[PDB]
Amino acid sequence: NLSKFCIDMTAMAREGKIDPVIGREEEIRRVIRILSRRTKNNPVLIGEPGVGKTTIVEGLAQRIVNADVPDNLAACKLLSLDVGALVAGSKYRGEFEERMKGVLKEIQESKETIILFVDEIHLLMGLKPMLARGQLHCIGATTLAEYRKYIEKDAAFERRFQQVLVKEPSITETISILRGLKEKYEVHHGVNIADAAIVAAANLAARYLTSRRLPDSAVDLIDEAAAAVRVARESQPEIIDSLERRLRQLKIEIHALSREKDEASKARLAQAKQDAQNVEEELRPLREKYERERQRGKAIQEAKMKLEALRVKAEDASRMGDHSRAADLQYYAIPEQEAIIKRLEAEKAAADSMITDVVGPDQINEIVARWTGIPVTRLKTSEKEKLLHMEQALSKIVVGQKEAVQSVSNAIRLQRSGLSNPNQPPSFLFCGPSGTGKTLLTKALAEFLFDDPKSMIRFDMSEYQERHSLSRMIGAPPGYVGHDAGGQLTEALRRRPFSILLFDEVEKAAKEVLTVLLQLMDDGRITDGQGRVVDAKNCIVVMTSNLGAEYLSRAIDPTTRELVMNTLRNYFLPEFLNRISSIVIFNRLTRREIRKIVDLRIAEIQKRLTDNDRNVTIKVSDEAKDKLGAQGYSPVYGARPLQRLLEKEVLNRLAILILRGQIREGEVACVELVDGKVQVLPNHPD
Amino acid sequence: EKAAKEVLTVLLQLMDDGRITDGQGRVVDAKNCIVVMTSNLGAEYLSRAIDPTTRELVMNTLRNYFLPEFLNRISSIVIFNRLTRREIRKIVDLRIAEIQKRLTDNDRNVTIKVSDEAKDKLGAQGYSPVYGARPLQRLLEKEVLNRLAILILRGQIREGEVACVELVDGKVQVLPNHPD
Repeated sequence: NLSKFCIDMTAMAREGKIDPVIGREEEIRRVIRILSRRTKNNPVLIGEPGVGKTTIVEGLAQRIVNADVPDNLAACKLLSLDVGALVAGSKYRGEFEERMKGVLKEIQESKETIILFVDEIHLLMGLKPMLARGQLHCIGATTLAEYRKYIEKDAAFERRFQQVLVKEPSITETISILRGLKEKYEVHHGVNIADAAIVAAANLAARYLTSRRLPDSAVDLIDEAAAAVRVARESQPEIIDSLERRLRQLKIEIHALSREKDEASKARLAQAKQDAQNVEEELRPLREKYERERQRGKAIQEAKMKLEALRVKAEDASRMGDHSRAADLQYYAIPEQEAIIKRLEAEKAAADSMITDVVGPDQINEIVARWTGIPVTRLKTSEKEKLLHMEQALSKIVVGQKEAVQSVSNAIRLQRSGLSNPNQPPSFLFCGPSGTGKTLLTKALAEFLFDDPKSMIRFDMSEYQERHSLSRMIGAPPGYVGHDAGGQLTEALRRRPFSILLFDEVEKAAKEVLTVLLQLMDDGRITDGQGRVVDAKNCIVVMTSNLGAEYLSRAIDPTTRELVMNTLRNYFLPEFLNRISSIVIFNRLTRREIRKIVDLRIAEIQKRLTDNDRNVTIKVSDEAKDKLGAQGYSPVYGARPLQRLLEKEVLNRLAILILRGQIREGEVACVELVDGKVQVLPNHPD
Repeated sequence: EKAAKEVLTVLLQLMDDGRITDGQGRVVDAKNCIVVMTSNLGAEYLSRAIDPTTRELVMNTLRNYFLPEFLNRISSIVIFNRLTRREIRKIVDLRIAEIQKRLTDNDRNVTIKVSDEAKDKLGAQGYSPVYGARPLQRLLEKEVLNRLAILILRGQIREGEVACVELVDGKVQVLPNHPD
């Protein structure tokens, strides 16, 4: 009787050590009617990993034990065999083989009818289920991937089964199930939880965590926050502990000093006894109220515990049909237990402060923070405050094109405002000079809407001038050259549901690229060339250009802009150009913004000086700033090389003198332009 | 059929009044024993009714998996069908009569009358197109014996009574007569 490797799930249900799961109940009816079939009643669930599809199976069992059953399955037994440990732990497949045999035949020793759950049946391949369609049932579940790679291959074994699928949980499902789990985890923890805390928690858990799968991801992070709150609750206050440690030192000092003959010892000993009484009359109030609130939480825990105990005893008697004694329990303990609970909440709120049972969202926010390396200071806007400070925050990054950034902000407001076409995310055409922080501006928007660079991928339209580039970007069927790597943009979107789509220098991308990405953007979506499902209405798309610089005269006027847009609409499909939510105009960067740019750069420098103890101050003199701007000013590319220019100009001799020591820590890197070629004016000779 | 061919030949020989020398040496044949063999997975082929059709395929199967003379000297071949309603009723009725009698063995002697319609639901809950008469005894034991014990030790039902048992909301309960 080697059920040892298997657990009677039905018993566990009757044991009531399980957690009632919700959602996907129509799927429950689906698999139920499937088992009612005689054609092929042994299905497999199409299941993405990490969805706790387990939880589904157990919900099935729970409903099963409780008359929620087609009578044919009256006393069938869902059990649980750890197939993995069973198969892989066998150092020799023969014992594995005889294990398989014995369990198979003993299953046929169905003194009562049972139906075991099994997973990863492909791992049973690597054909011994010779009679699975007879004298046997199969509770299958996995992704469609395994079903294809192993099951779709075979004919008999596969055809013995049926396909059923469960999807990624929507927010609402998580909401409900977490509302459920609230009480359970509380009773296990004796702490408090805020609904909206859970809501925002699971929200951010979806925003991030894509590595792991909802819902159980949110569940576990909630549990971790809870235990953190529990660890703080379990600990006595640090001020008390420190005081008691001081008190132990004082007791030792008293025992040491009392045996001494000197009025110094005697005076300090009286002092020590006195302050012992002090710290005692101090902590013992707080210490005892700590004990008291602990007893309160203990009463809470054991009260909820006996509540669940008597309630499941009454439920057991209900399953026995003891409506008399079941109702006796229901109307002799249940609401009275609830009254106990109300009194407990009353006394605990009346105690209201060092320790709080509640879980401020901030805590789990810190958890996910060190899970992501970003402060929740960033994770609090819901894009709203991200907008209401967008202009200014972005200005603090780059400046000079207040008009352009202004329009960008307006249209992005519209996108967030949910009133512009959410299918087609607003798209934009950078058009002006080059080396203007152009790509820097792109990355700036990227982060400012995500606070992470991974949400932006480089895709220049220069490589994408042709339909071969079309086939490589949009992917291709198995029979074209733009398929083996998938498609660049295809996979790029396959990973992210939230990102910006860079289209650099689109005056290289031919009209056909315009039209195909029009197919895409018009609903922010097309069907990939590889043959999958892909939609990114949450993502962002932006184009760039610089042919308008040629218009620009060294000091934006609509006059020039007019002819620019003319040249665009006659170079690029005006209807496609109508998909651009805003033409991002630019002008000649005058010397003031460039001065401030170089100032920001020397700021990056001084702060990297701060990045170590080795930290002196730059003093870029006005004339130095201006001359270096004039020099590194690249009318071809604004001042894009000016940065290398400046760093190679100063930083070299700077570090030279530094590691030589001609200027030591904290002093001035007085950037004083000598003869137009500034020298790093040293301070310590040889 | 699970076994290998050599023992099949052995049993052929034995069936043909044959015997084989043993460790003690004396050959032994079933001079007055009663022999029988079993196959399977025919019923899955056997659709609802008995047809002629399926039996040809299954007898040819028996042939092409074994030896013709080995199928010879076999008296006959009888196959069954998945149990119907009438017969389910009868077999479970006699089963529960046996229940009543074996608990009457225990000095506690209560009479047992149950709802024949609840009995119908019972059998439908019990009969399987796979395991038929095997699980229903277990199911009836589960439903019955503990109800009996609870009622008798409860006084809710004592001797000289009728163990009335009725279906209520997809559930059939042994309704007592002396609640606490």
